[PDB]
Amino acid sequence: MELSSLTAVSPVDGRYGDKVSALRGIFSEYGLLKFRVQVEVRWLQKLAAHAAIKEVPAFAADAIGYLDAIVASFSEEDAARIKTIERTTNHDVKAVEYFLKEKVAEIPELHAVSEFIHFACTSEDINNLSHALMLKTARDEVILPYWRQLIDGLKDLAVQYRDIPLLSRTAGQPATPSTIGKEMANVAYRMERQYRQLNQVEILGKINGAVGNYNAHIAAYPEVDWHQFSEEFVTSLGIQWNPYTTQIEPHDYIAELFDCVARFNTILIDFDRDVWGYIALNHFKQKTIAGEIGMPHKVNPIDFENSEGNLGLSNAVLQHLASKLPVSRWQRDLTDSTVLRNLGVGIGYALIAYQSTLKGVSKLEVNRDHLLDELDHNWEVLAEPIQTVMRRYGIEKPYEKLKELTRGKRVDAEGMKQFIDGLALPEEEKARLKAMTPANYIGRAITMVDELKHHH
Amino acid sequence: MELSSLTAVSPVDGRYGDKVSALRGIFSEYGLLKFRVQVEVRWLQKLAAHAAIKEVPAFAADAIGYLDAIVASFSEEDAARIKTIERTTNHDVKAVEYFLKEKVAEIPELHAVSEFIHFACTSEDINNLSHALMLKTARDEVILPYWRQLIDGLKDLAVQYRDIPLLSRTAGQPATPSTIGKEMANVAYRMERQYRQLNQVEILGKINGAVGNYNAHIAAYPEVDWHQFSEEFVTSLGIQWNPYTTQIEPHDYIAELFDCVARFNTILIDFDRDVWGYIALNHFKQKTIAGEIGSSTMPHKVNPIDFENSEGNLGLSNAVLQHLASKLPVSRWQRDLTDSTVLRNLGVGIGYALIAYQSTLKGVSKLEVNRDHLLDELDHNWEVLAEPIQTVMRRYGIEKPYEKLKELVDAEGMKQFIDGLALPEEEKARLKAMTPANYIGRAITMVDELKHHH
Amino acid sequence: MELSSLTAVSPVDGRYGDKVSALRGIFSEYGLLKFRVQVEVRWLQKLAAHAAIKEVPAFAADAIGYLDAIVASFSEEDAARIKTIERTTNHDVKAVEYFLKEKVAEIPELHAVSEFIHFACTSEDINNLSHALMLKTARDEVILPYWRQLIDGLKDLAVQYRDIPLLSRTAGQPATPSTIGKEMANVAYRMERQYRQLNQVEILGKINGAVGNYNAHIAAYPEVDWHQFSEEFVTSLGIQWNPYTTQIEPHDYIAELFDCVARFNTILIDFDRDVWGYIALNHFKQKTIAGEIGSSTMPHKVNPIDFENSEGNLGLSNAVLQHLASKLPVSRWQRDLTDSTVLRNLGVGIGYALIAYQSTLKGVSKLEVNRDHLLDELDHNWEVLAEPIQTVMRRYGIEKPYEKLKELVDAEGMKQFIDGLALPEEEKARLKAMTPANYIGRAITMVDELKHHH
Amino acid sequence: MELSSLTAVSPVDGRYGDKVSALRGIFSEYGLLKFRVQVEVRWLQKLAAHAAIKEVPAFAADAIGYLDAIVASFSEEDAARIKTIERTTNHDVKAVEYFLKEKVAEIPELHAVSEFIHFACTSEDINNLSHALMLKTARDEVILPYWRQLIDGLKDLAVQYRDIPLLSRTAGQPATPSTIGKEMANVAYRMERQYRQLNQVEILGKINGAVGNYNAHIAAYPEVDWHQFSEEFVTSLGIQWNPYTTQIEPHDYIAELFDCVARFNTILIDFDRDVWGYIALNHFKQKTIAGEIGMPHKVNPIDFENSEGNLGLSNAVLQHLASKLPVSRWQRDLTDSTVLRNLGVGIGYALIAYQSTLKGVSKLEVNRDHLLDELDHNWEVLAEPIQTVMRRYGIEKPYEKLKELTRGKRVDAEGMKQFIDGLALPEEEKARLKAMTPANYIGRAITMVDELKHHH
Ligand SMILES: O=C(O)C[C@H](Nc1ncnc2c1ncn2[C@@H]1O[C@H](COP(=O)(O)O)[C@@H](O)[C@H]1O)C(=O)O
Ligand SMILES: O=C(O)C[C@H](Nc1ncnc2c1ncn2[C@@H]1O[C@H](COP(=O)(O)O)[C@@H](O)[C@H]1O)C(=O)O
Ligand SMILES: O=C(O)C[C@H](Nc1ncnc2c1ncn2[C@@H]1O[C@H](COP(=O)(O)O)[C@@H](O)[C@H]1O)C(=O)O
Ligand SMILES: O=C(O)C[C@H](Nc1ncnc2c1ncn2[C@@H]1O[C@H](COP(=O)(O)O)[C@@H](O)[C@H]1O)C(=O)O
Repeated sequence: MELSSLTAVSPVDGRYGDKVSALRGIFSEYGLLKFRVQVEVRWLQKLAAHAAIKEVPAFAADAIGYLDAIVASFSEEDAARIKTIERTTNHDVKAVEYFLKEKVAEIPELHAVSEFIHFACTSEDINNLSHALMLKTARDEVILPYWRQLIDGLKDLAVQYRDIPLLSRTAGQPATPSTIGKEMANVAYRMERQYRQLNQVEILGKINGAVGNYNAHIAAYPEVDWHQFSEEFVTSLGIQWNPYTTQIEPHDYIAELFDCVARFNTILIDFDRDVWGYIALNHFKQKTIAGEIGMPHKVNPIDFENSEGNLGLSNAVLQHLASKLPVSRWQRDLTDSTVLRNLGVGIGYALIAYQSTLKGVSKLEVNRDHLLDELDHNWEVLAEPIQTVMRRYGIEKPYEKLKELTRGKRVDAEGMKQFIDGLALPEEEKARLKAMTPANYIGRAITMVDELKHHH
Repeated sequence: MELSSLTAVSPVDGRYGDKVSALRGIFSEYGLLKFRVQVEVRWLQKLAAHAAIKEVPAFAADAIGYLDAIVASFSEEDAARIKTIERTTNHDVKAVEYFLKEKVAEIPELHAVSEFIHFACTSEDINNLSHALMLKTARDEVILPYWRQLIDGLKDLAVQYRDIPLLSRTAGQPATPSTIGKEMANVAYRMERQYRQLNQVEILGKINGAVGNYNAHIAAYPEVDWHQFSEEFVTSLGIQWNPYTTQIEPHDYIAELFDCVARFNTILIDFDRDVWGYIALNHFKQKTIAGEIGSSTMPHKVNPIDFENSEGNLGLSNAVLQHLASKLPVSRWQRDLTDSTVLRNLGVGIGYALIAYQSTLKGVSKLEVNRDHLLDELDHNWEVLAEPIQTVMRRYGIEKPYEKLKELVDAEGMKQFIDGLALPEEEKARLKAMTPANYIGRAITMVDELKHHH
Repeated sequence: MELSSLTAVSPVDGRYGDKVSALRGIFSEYGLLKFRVQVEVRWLQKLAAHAAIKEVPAFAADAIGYLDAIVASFSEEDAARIKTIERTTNHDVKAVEYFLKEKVAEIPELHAVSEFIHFACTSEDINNLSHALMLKTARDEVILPYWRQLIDGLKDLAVQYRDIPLLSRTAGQPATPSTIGKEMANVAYRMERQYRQLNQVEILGKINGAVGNYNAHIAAYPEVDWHQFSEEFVTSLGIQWNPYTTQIEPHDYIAELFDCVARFNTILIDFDRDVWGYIALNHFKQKTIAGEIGSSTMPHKVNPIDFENSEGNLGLSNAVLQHLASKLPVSRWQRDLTDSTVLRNLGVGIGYALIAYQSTLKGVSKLEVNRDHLLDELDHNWEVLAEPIQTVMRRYGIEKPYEKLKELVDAEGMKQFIDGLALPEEEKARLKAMTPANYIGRAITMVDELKHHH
Repeated sequence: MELSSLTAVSPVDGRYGDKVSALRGIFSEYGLLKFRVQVEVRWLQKLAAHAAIKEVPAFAADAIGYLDAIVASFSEEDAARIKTIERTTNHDVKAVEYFLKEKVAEIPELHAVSEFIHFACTSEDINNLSHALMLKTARDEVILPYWRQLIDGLKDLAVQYRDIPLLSRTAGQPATPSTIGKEMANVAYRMERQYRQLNQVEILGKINGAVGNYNAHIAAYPEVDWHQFSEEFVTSLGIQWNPYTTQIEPHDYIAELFDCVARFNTILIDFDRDVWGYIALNHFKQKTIAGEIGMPHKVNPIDFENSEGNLGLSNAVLQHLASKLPVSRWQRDLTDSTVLRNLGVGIGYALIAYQSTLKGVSKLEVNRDHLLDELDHNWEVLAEPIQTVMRRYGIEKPYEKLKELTRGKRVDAEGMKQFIDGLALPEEEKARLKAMTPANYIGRAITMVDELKHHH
C-alpha cells in the first residue's frame, strides 16, 4: 500500500497527521535535506567572501542570488533527486554534495568552484547544524506558542473560577477547601517555570571536520584561522557555538531541551488527570456537539484522555533520545544518525496532546451547584480551624479533642456548632467559628489567584 | 505540505517506509478499521447462525458470501468512507457500524437485520479483538519470519566460521581463545529461546459488553448463554479467550508479547555491538559496492553502518515497546480512554524492530572474516597459555601454580617454563604442542552440536 | 555514623528493613558469599565422586559431612573472614577460594585435595550459579508466597462482595453496573496468569570455564567429558542447564523473571489506584485503631496510606527491575564487568515489591465496604438503564432506539418511556422491573465461577 | 539477620556502604527526622519572635539555647524515640511533634507554648523543607565536589597527554588523528557545562498549610500576613520560595536537579566506555597493586566498569523519581512520601561511580609506543588531507581519485607518497604533503587543549 494518512503505521503521520503538519517541513527527511542544503550553501558563500581564500573569489550578485534560490526554493522534487543520487552513494550527505554540484554546473562562476562545495567538511558538520536549526525552529515557532496558549488558558480558568469553592482531596479524601481557580493557578505557575527554562536552553552547533580538530582545513589552508572561522559560521546561522567536539556535536543540549519538554509534559499529565477526576466527581460538565456520539447517556472527557495518552508516548521518546544520544563510541558511532531522524516524533506526540488539552479545556463547564452541595456535606473539615483556634487560646488537647469528635465519624453543621458552643473561648472568636462554613473556609485562595500576575 | 514518504514526520513512514510496508495493512488506521469490520461481520454472522436468536435468521450462501467479500475486499476507499462518517459521529467504531449498514442495504436478507449489527456490543468488544488480530498477524506473518531469518543467518555464520580461532576479550582484554563460529552459535541459541517464547505468548480477546458482565445481552436475550457465546466467538477468530475483563481487555498479554520482543532486540543490540567491535579490530572486513561512498571526507572508509542503523533502531523500538507494556495494563476503574490513542502505536515499536532486523541482515551479508588478522593477533598473545599450564601443574600437584604463572612472553619463553616443570614428558609434550590458535577447547564441537538442541 | 536501620541510605535496609529481612540471607553480600561457598563445595564434591578424576579420590562420609556443614552453617563471621581476605586479593571469588582452603585444612582427606578447590573454574562459573540459586530461592520461598497471599486475598474479597452492586465508571463516568466482587475477581484472574508465568520461568546456570569452551578442563583432563560433567553439575543444584555461554551466563532468564514480576506489579498498581479511588468515592471505609493519627492538621482524616505506600514502591520496583532486565543481557564481547556490581542489586527491585505487597495486604485488611453509599449512588443514576431499554427495543424492531434514548431522568421517567413502547407487556414488565442496583448482568455468577478456571 | 554492611540487601549500604557514608546523615530516616526537627524548631522560634503573635512571647536566651540544642544535638537515640512514638501514631510527622513536646515539657517557658509546636502546619510543610535542605546539602557538600574532582582530573589528563597522537575511531574505524589530550578535553568541557547547570538549579521550598492556602493560619490569626511570613521563613532557611503549591511542593525542581545529574552521569558513562576501549586497544596500560589478583595474566579495567554499571543504576532511579514525583492526584496522593525516602539512593549509586572512575583514572598509564605504532600502520588516513589540497588547487575528481586508491585497500607510506609525487601541484605543497605522517596530521588538537582554560 502507498503511504497516506490512512495507511501510515504511526498515528503521528496517520490519524493525527493534520495536527502536526508544521513538523513536516522541519523534522522529516525533506526538512533534514532542506536544512543541510542551507548549511552547505552558506559555507560556500563564507569561503568566497573570505579574502584569504582566493581560490574562491567573492561571488557576483547573480551567483549569490542563484545560491540563495537553491536554498529558498528547495523542493520535494529537489529532495527526490538527492534520494535518487543516494541510491548510488549509499551516503546521504555525499548525495547532497553531488546534488549541489549538479545545480551549480550551469553557472560558470559557481561551477568553477564546484569542488569547494563541502570543502574540508565532515557530514556531521552539516548534520549537527541542521539539527540545531530544526530544534530552534520547532521551539521558537511551534512548541513555545502552544505552551503560551496552555499557560494563558490555565490563567483564564484561574481568573474565571477564582472564587468558586472546592472540597480539596488529599490522599483522595475530603480536606481543607480551596477554590477551582487557585488549583488552576498552581498549574499555570509550574508551566511558566518550564517555559522560562525551555526558552533559556542553549541550542549548540559546531563545524570542525572529521574528528573536531580542523585537520583537513589546516592541511590545505594553514594560514587561515579556522577556529575563528568556525565560531563565525555557527553564530552567523543563529546557533550558539560548541568549540569542543569529536566528529559529532555531543548532543547534551538536546537532552537539556528534551528534559525540560518532558517536565512540562509531566505537569500537563498531572493536569489532564486532575481534570479527568474533577469531571468524574461532577465538578465540571462538558459541552456537547450536535451529531456526535459519546451507553447513549455518557459524555466522556476524551480530549484530556487523548492528551494524557500522547504525553506518555511523547516522554517515552524524548527521554530515550535524551539518555541515548550523548553516548557515542570513541570519536562517534553512527547509531545516533537514525535516532536523530526521530527528533520530531517525541515533539509530535506532545503537540497532539497540547491541542487535545486545549480542546478539552474549551468544553469545560464548572458545576458550582455540585461543588457547593458537596462542601455542605463535609463539615468535618472545620475540625482543623477549630483546633487551631483552640491552640491559640490555650485550650488543652485541641487536636486530640477534634480527632475524637470527627475521625471516622459523620458530623453535620449542628454537631460542629454544638462543639464550638462548648469551648471556653472569647465570645467574638466563638461567633467567628460558628460563622464559617466549608464553602467559606478557603483561606487566601482568592487573593492568591488575583496576585498570580505579580509573579514571573 | 501534503504527506509523502519525504515529508513524513516519523522515519518509520518516511525514510524507512519501504522497509515496513507490511505493517501498513495491519497497525495503521486502515488496518484497525479493516479488522474492526471483520469482527463486526463475524459477530452478525454468529447471531444469524444461533438458533435461539430468531430475529436474525440463518443467512443463505450468497449473503454469507457478500459479507465475506466485505471483509476480504476492504479497501482504502471503504476506510475513507468510514472516516467521512466519523466526521459527524466523532466516534470511530460507530462510524464502522454505519459503514456496514450502508454496505448491506442492497441485500434484502442482510438489510432486514442491519439493526443487529453491533448488537449488545460495546466499542471495546470490537477494538480488543481487532488489536488481537493485528498482533497475531504481525507475529505469525512478519515478526517470526524475520527472527527465523536472523537465527538461520547466525547459524550459517557459526557453521561457516566453526574452526576460525579468536582471541577472546573479557573486560576488553586478551583472554582464553574461542572460535568465531562458537561466538555466533551463542547468539543463535539465545535468539531461539526468545523465538520459542514469543510463539508461546497467548494472544487474548474478549467480548462481554459495556463493563464485562453481558448486561445488555442478558437484558434482551436472557435465555441465551452469552458466556458460552463469548468463548465460541473469540476462539472462532483464532484468538484465545479472556473471560474476565472490565470494559477493556486488560492488555497483560500485549506486555507479555512486547517483553519477549524487547528481550530478543536486546540480544540483537548485543550482537550489533559485538560485530561492530570485531570490525573495529579488523577481525572482519566488509564487502563494498563500486559507486558507494563510505565517508564524505575520508575516502578510505568502510563503515559498519548497517549494524549501527540496527542498533539505533533497536533502542528506539524497546523504548516504545516498554512504554506500551508498562502503561497499557493500568486503566482507571472500569477503564479510562488513554489506551485508545496509545494502541494506535502498536506498530511503531514493531516497525523500529523490523527496520533493525533488515539492517542487521544486510550487514551480515557483507561480512568477510579476516583469518590472517585473527591468527596474527593470537600469535602475539601467548600469555593466554598460562591458564592451561597452570591447570596441568595443579593436576599433578606442582605447588604454587597460579603464582609461578601470575608472577612469570613469547613461544620460546612459554616453552622454557614448561620444560622446567616436574611433569611427565607425555604431559610436557602436550603443553609444548599447544598454541594460542589451537587452545580453543571444545569450541568447534560446540558449534557442530548446536543443531542437536532446540 | 555507623550503619543501622536509622542511618541506612536506602529505605529497603532502613525504614522498611524489617519488611524484607528474608532477603538479607539471599541477595546481600553475605548471601552471595554463602551461595558461592555452596557452589565451590559441590564442585569439589563432584570432582571427588568422578572416577576418572583420580587426583581427587571419593570422599568418606565424615569429610562429606564436614563439607556439608561448611555450606549449611555458613555464618556472618565466615563472611567477615572472606572480606578480610579480599582486602588483600581485591578479588571476591578468589577470597572465597582461600576461605575454603583454610576451612578444610584440618581434615587431612580434604586438605590433601585443597588445590582442586575451584579446579578449572572461572569466577563467573561460581557467580552465575550463585545468582541462579538466589533467584530461585527468592521466587519459591518469598515472591510466590506473597503472590498467593494477594491472589487469595483478592478471591476472598470477590466472594465476600460478590453481590454488592457498583455503579461502574468508564472514562470516569457513570456506566453499566457491576458488583464489587466481580471487579475484585478480575484482578485475581490477572494475578493468577502472572503467577503461572513466573513459576514457569527457567532459572538458568552454566559452568564451562573462562570463555565457555572448557579450555582449561580439557587441557588437564582431556579424557573427561566436561560437557556432560557441566550439565550434571548444574542440574544437581536444581538449576536448569544453559550449554552455550561466553564467560558469563547471558542473563536472558533474569530479564524473563523480572519482566513477569513487573507485569504483576503493574496489575497491583492498577489495583492500588482503583481501590484508592473507591475509598475516595466512599464506596469503602477503613478500619481505624485508637491512638493512630490520620493527619497532623486535619483530625477527621482516615487516609489509604497502605495502598499509596504500595503504589509508590511498585513504581520504584519496576524501575529497577526494568533497568536490570534491559541492561544485564548486553555485555561487551566475551563479557565486560559492568554486570558484576549491577547483579548485587538483584534484591533491590524485589525488595521494593515485597514492601508493596505487604502494604497492599495491610490495606486490604482494613477495608469495610459501604453498601449504603454504593446503593444510594446507583439509585441516583437511572440513566444507565438506557442501555438495556435500547437493546430490548432493538430486539423487537423498534426504530431509532439509540436515538430515542440518547436524545431523551429518574425512575418514574424511565418508567413512562418504557410504557410508551411498542413491546409486549411481558417485556415491558421485565424492563419496568429492573433498577440500576439489579442491572448487574452476569456479575454474581462470574464471581461464583472464578474457582473453575485456573 | 541483623542489618550490617554484610547483610544489607542493597549494596549502597552494603558492599559500598563506606563509599557513601556522608549520605547517612542526610537521606536516611535519621537525616529526614533531623531536618524535620530543625524545621519545626525554627518555625516555633519565628512565631515567638513575631510581635503580632503575642500568645507566643519572645524567648529568653536560655530557652532559645535549649531549642537550638535540640536541633544541633539531634541524635540516633532521639530518632529512635520518635520511631517509638510512631508505633502509636502510625504518622511520622505527628511523632516528631510529640517528641518535641516531650523534650520541651521540662522548660516552663517552652512547655507553656507547647501547643504552638507545628502550629497551623501540615506535615508537608515540614517534609518539603526537609527535602530541600537534604538536596541542597548533598549538592553543595557532596555532589559538586566530586564533579570538580572529575573535571580537574580530566583536565589534568588533557594537559598531561596534550601532544600524544591518537588514531581516531569513527564508526569504530581508523580515522583522522587527534591527541589523547584533546579527547580528554572534550569531556571536561561537557562536564563543566553540567556543573554550571546543576549549580544554577533552584531548590524550592514552601509553607502554607493543608492545601496551600493558609486556611488554618488565617482562621486563628486573620491579622497576620501569612504569605509574607511564609516567604520569610523559607528564605531564612536558605531555600528559594515556591508561593504556589497544593499540599505538597510540586517537586518540579527535583526533576530539574536529577535531570542534570543524569546528564552528567551520561557523559561519564560515555567516558568510562571510551577509556575501557582505549585500554582494550592497548592505548593505556593499568598500574597494578602487589598482592591483588586480576587467567593469571590479565589486568582488567574494573574501576571504569564498576563506575559504568553504577551510573546506569543511578540514572534508572533518578529518572524514575524525576518523572514520577511531579504527578500527584488532586491536592496530592501519598505515593511520593515513600519514594522521596530514596532521594539518596540515586545519588548514592552516582557517588560510588564517581569514586570508581577517579580510582580507575589514577591507574592510567598511556602507551605512547602502541599509539604511535598503530598510527604508522594507517597511512590511508592521509587520503583526506591529500584530496583537500587537490581540491584547493583545482585538480579534478580529488575525493574520487583518493577513494579509488584507498577504500578497502591497504596503502603504506611509500604508496601514499608515490601518489602525491604524481600530482600536478606546486612543488612547495607537494613537499608539505610528503612531510606529513598519520602521527603529525593532528590539526589543531594541541592548541585546542592549551586553550581549554580560556573557556568557562
Ligand atoms: O564525512 C563523513 O561522511 C564522515 C563519516 N561518518 C559519518 N557521519 C555521518 N553520516 C555518515 C557517516 N558515514 C556514513 N554516513 C551516512 O549516514 C547515513 C545514515 O543512515 P541512517 O542509519 O538511515 O540514519 C548513510 O547514508 C551513511 O552512509 C566517517 O567515516 O566517520
Ligand atoms: O462502547 C462505547 O462507545 C461506550 C464508551 N467508551 C468508549 N470505548 C471505546 N472508544 C470510545 C469510547 N467512547 C468514545 N470512544 C471513541 O474512541 C475514539 C478515541 O479516539 P483517540 O483518542 O484518537 O484514540 C473516539 O472516536 C471516541 O469517540 C463509554 O463511554 O464507556
Ligand atoms: O575468572 C576470573 O576471575 C577471570 C576474569 N574476569 C572476572 N570475572 C568475575 N569477577 C571478576 C573478574 N575479574 C575480576 N573480578 C572480580 O569481581 C569483583 C567486581 O567487584 P564489583 O565491581 O564491586 O562488583 C572484584 O572483586 C574483581 O576483582 C577475567 O579477567 O576474564
Ligand atoms: O498534616 C498532615 O499530616 C496531613 C495529611 N497528609 C499527609 N502528608 C504527609 N504524611 C502523611 C500524610 N498522611 C499521613 N502521613 C504519614 O506519612 C507517613 C508515610 O509513610 P511511608 O509510605 O512509609 O513513606 C506515615 O507515617 C503516614 O501516616 C493529609 O491528611 O492530607
